[PDB]
Amino acid sequence: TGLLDGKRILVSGIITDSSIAFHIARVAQEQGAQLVLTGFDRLRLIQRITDRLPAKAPLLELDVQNEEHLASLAGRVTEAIGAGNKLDGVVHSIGFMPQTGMGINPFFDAPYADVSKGIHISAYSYASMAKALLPIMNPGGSIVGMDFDPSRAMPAYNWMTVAKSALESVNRFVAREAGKYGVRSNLVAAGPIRTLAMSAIVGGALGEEAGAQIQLLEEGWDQRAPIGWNMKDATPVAKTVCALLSDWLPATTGDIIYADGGAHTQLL
Amino acid sequence: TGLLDGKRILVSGIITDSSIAFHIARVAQEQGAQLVLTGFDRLRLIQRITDRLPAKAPLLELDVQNEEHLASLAGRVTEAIGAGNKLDGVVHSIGFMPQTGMGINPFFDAPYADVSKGIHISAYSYASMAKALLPIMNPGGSIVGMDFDPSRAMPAYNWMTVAKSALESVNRFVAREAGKYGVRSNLVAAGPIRTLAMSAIVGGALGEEAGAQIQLLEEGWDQRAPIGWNMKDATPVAKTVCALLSDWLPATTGDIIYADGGAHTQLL
Amino acid sequence: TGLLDGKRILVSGIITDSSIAFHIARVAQEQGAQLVLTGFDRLRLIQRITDRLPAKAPLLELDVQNEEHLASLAGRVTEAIGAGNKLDGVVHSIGFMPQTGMGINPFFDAPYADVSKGIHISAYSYASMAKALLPIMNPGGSIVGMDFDPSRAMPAYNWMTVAKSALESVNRFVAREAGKYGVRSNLVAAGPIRTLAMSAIVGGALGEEAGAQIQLLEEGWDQRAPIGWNMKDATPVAKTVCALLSDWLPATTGDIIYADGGAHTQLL
Amino acid sequence: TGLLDGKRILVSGIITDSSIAFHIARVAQEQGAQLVLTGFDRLRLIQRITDRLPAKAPLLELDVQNEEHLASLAGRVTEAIGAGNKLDGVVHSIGFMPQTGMGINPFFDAPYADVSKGIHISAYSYASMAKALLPIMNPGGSIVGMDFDPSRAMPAYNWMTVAKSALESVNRFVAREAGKYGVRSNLVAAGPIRTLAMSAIVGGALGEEAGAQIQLLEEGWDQRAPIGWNMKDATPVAKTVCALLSDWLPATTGDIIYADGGAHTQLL
Ligand SMILES: NC(=O)c1ccc[n+]([C@@H]2O[C@H](COP(=O)([O-])OP(=O)(O)OC[C@H]3O[C@@H](n4cnc5c(N)ncnc54)[C@H](O)[C@@H]3O)[C@@H](O)[C@H]2O)c1
Ligand SMILES: NC(=O)c1ccc[n+]([C@@H]2O[C@H](COP(=O)([O-])OP(=O)(O)OC[C@H]3O[C@@H](n4cnc5c(N)ncnc54)[C@H](O)[C@@H]3O)[C@@H](O)[C@H]2O)c1
Ligand SMILES: NC(=O)c1ccc[n+]([C@@H]2O[C@H](COP(=O)([O-])OP(=O)(O)OC[C@H]3O[C@@H](n4cnc5c(N)ncnc54)[C@H](O)[C@@H]3O)[C@@H](O)[C@H]2O)c1
Ligand SMILES: NC(=O)c1ccc[n+]([C@@H]2O[C@H](COP(=O)([O-])OP(=O)(O)OC[C@H]3O[C@@H](n4cnc5c(N)ncnc54)[C@H](O)[C@@H]3O)[C@@H](O)[C@H]2O)c1
Ligand SMILES: Cc1ccn([C@@H](C)c2nnc(Nc3ccn(Cc4c(F)cccc4Cl)n3)s2)n1
Ligand SMILES: Cc1ccn([C@@H](C)c2nnc(Nc3ccn(Cc4c(F)cccc4Cl)n3)s2)n1
Ligand SMILES: Cc1ccn([C@@H](C)c2nnc(Nc3ccn(Cc4c(F)cccc4Cl)n3)s2)n1
Ligand SMILES: Cc1ccn([C@@H](C)c2nnc(Nc3ccn(Cc4c(F)cccc4Cl)n3)s2)n1
Repeated sequence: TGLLDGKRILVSGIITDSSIAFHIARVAQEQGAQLVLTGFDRLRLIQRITDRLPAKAPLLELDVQNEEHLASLAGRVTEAIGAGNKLDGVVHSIGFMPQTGMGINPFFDAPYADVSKGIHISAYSYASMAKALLPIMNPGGSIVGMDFDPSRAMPAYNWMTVAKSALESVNRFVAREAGKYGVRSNLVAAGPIRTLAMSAIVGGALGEEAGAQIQLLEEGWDQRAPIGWNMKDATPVAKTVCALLSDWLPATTGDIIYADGGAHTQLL
Repeated sequence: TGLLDGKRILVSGIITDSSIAFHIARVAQEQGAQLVLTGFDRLRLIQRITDRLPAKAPLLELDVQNEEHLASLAGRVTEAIGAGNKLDGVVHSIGFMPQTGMGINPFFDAPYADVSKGIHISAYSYASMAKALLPIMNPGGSIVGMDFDPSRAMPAYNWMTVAKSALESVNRFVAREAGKYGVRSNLVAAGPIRTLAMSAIVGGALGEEAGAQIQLLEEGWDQRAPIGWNMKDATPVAKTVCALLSDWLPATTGDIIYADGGAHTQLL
Repeated sequence: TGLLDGKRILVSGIITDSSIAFHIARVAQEQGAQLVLTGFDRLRLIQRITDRLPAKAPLLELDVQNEEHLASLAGRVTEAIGAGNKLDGVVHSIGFMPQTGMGINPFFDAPYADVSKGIHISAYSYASMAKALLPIMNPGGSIVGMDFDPSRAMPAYNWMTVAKSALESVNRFVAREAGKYGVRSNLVAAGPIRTLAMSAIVGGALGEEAGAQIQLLEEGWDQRAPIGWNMKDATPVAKTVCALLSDWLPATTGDIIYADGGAHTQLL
Repeated sequence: TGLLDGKRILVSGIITDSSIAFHIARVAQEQGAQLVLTGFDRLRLIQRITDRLPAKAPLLELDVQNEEHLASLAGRVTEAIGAGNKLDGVVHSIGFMPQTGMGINPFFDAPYADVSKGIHISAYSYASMAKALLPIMNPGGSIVGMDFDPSRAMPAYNWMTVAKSALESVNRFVAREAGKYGVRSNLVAAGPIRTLAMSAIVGGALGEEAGAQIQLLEEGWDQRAPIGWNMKDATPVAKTVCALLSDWLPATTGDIIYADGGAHTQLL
């Protein structure tokens, strides 16, 4: 068996072994999937990381902001998996926001050029990935994106939060197009995970106050979550992502699935 | 393997072979679960129905409004699966609303004695079942209830919609308690299903106007659903319930999963 | 002038001079309305209290759970305001929940008889009041109920939280009926107010610990609220209720207006 | 008295006498406000229109995408109202989206430069206007933006819908900053209004299919609205906007008020 047995799935956004995408790709492999990986800048460095995965997988360059990479991508992808074969799953684990639009810089001081870049990479990218890949997706297929609940404003995240609100709106439209191909589109809203950017600020990068704000945020999460929340374990969210890649949520699309320990359902 | 291989799961609310509980129980067994069933009032009939299931399973009587059935329940359940064994999953598929509070009788004309019965059975029962069964559930366990999205008012459902609002709220509180035992609690919001009662009313059992109302509702669902909606196929919801009973949504609780074809995400 | 100049408005749920309803009635009178008050059980005491209001007003008995009181109510109101006169506004500020379903008693230990009583008074009452009063309301009118945001579970409120979810759902159905008369129906979701029950529990009543859970809830409100929150000042909510009774939210119905200082929009 | 008596309020986004901003400004003046208007391109043309307003009001140029205009804005505003005077209200009624991101062009075919332009004007501008204006606003003041409900995907609106999700997110962050000055920030989510562009598309300017999409949308709104919805009457949304500019929603911020006839609360 295996939840994802003989499914060909693309996974983007692995940069380190702490990346959420990394564990997705691992659990997918643990579970009988056959992957195709995308990388962004330091591929040789990335390639170095993905070797640590339980199975080998093709690594492709994908700068989401490059139109040519996008146009060429399905071709480049089909070559890697064999003609007369298509993808069954796609995972979008891509995000970025300049420190001017996130962290300690005041909310009003973020220049739209920085914000437009963050939105380009964090929201629009979900459609442009979906536009590129849907022609080579099999009916019954699934696209999963990574969300962080933006329904209420929170202190540090600022413009990333605004970007996530847009991504949520975008997923809904993508589900409309994806429907034509019999493909589902959903976001997983994860609670906070100790990935390097998160790890950097809890470590004290950018000051002690910002790290205590974040720890206050992390503390509140595990508190509110009736089954707790472990910033250090990215596996429960990866299992959730795989569930949406599987055939076990066949009637769910344009939706958001909350992998946060139930934090978002409790006030305190 | 089976998604629920060697999982011990209780399933309530089977009254006919069209009942959602029936397809839940069926898909569960297909996927390696070992079930215990509860039924209300017409036991002889229910047992007769459960024989059509892929495996034999114990049938226990449970009128949720009967306190004795509730107190005895954990005892009676343990007897059925062997001492030193506990439940891994529990499914609440129970709903009821008097015609005075649902269908064609005007909203203002439902007597609270009737409404109180509908809420007792459709919302409160969810807590009283979890109170009875949590002491005999294993950590890692899951409780799933059945929801019908009450976030907006709809024409016929009336007080059942109100009952569902209450159930959603109850699910959130149950999750707090279930968390102590390492148990998740969630609802599946299904789109409309052609169960006997639905087939009855679309057929004209409640008048010409009410049967046209349902078809109008169903057509709209399937239109809005980017992946369509088939009132006659209860399987995608039973798979969804099974996904939550599995170990693949480990970080989700107090929450609602929409198995509605994505209807709720589209305006039109 | 006056925002509510020469509008005839009924106001319920006055029991002390700390009652939100009391400030509603006060600000209403300040704003040129002519009121009719309903009171429950301690009529003589209420009358003693309503004398402290800036204007005289008829006081009518209304135990929402008494069918006789409801049927007689429309008659009794017109009698009090003169035949050929109709109500322009109605205010529902009524709630009740037994301590078995609220406070320190565990969630699972509330007997449905107690919960059913709480729902009867806090949710259903909203409907049975609209049913009584709509026939004698003028087009352009407003029915306002009092809400406490139940979208997430919180520690002490328990079954009152569940009751508020139900009331919300009820408001949506009531708007459908009220629409036929050209009448709006809405809830104000207020933040916590140091009303007598709140005053009792912050006082070491029910333990130091339950009061500390509550103070954490109260503190957090003022923290999260971008304009802060003053538990001792009920005036901002009475103003909000008056805004909905006015002709200045004419296209808003079946909705919830949050007078919480914006707390519900911020995570922390 | 007038709801907005002797309040100094800035109003942007007037381009025609059908513009929502126009009725806002009209009802604001009717209600005792002293306005300051902003215009964007066709200033000479706008002045001709604003002459049709019940009172004269200074017209200032403001291209939201021009930083210089933003920086100069507070100065230019203070000149118009007298030094030592500040604003009590600000209205953001600004939106724009290229036909590539809205209407008949497929969702996947919108170029990010066009999308980025739309979000710039429709979402970011709400922040950049507030940054410019908060220093010269009196405590107790109010900022209102115009929303169109993006919580569910709809056929034509596409990237404008995405922009509004972002704008909602932004409103929440702006209220945190606005709070320091004792100022509220809120959006009014309006149902569809027959402004020239809407009338245009209904006429067939974007094809037969798109004009039928809109009427189908408008028809559904008035059905669902328990109090109906008149696409041709913008006064109820302008009345709503004025209510938020008043001192009658003092405990509401970072929030959204729905002036939609209650459509969003009904399923059908
Ligand atoms: N980190 C968290 O606490 C957490 C929580 C909620 C949601 N998320 C979301 O999950 C995703 C992954 O999170 P993470 O913490 O693992 O982040 P990460 O830092 O590990 O990965 C972010 C990824 O974005 C990719 N990326 C940036 N620009 C790109 C571009 N131009 N083209 C292609 N790829 C590009 C990088 O390759 C990187 O792998 C993000 O989108 C994030 O918004 C993360
Ligand atoms: N079909 C739909 O449109 C739909 C959609 C969403 C959710 N649901 C929900 O699914 C669940 C079952 O729906 P269904 O379509 O299978 O209906 P069904 O009639 O087949 O099952 C309803 C069950 O409730 C049980 N019940 C009634 N009173 C009881 C009592 N006092 N004690 C124990 N059980 C009692 C009945 O025995 C019956 O098995 C309900 O919770 C319903 O609210 C149905
Ligand atoms: N006080 C708060 O912190 C708060 C916050 C949010 C919402 N609310 C809601 O506002 C309303 C009033 O709040 P409050 O704090 O002023 O409470 P309160 O105790 O001062 O008033 C509640 C009222 O309900 C009335 N009541 C109880 N049972 C009744 C029945 N059988 N028939 C008629 N009236 C009955 C009482 O006479 C009393 O006037 C309640 O519905 C409550 O749920 C209160
Ligand atoms: N009309 C509707 O059906 C509808 C519904 C809900 C909300 N809204 C919102 O109401 C607001 C105005 O709507 P409308 O229907 O009056 O539109 P409109 O075309 O009449 O006004 C839009 C205004 O935005 C201004 N504008 C555009 N780009 C600008 C820029 N770069 N800098 C400065 N100003 C700029 C224009 O000058 C124009 O006056 C928009 O924000 C829209 O999102 C419209
Ligand atoms: C949400 C979500 C959670 C983690 N991420 C990844 C994919 C990112 N994308 N852009 C990023 N840039 C920035 C800018 C500033 N910081 C560090 C930072 C912060 F200031 C505030 C909160 C959290 C974090 Cl970590 N990071 S970090 N995204
Ligand atoms: C939700 C959900 C959807 C179907 N159900 C099952 C469990 C029910 N339980 N009580 C019910 N009472 C009533 C009262 C009247 N009717 C028939 C009826 C109706 F008038 C309107 C819509 C559907 C149905 Cl069938 N049914 S229907 N629950
Ligand atoms: C919401 C809302 C906010 C205040 N109320 C009024 C109308 C009420 N009606 N019945 C009530 N019962 C009970 C039962 C126990 N307590 C006191 C109590 C508590 F233990 C925990 C939290 C708050 C409060 Cl006060 N109160 S409190 N309702
Ligand atoms: C929401 C909301 C409602 C009307 N608007 C104004 C302020 C706008 N700003 N940019 C706009 N671009 C576009 C792009 C295409 N169309 C015409 C058009 C359409 F294809 C679909 C629906 C309505 C309209 Cl009119 N208009 S329309 N915004």
